[PDB]
Amino acid sequence: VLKEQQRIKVYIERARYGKVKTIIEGIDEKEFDLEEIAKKLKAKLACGGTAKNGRIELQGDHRDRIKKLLAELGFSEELIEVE
Ligand SMILES: O=N[O-]
Repeated sequence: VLKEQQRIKVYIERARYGKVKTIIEGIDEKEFDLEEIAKKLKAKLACGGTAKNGRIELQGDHRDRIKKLLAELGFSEELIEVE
């Protein structure tokens, strides 16, 4: 059984003009290149976004697809909490 918390958190923050953004927090920024992971997810979703301050930010609400997309990048789906 899993011996850690649901350490990759995915949640929504407000953007302007009635839009929203998806935040992915908890990917180890020391070990992995969050800029690169952001670029990959941006390309898969054709959306804007950035990596900053230890988090990835994506334009729009991508909670519907984020577990599949992070699993395409090898992340364990049990570590991912979509909030
Ligand atoms: O972020 N302004 O909704």
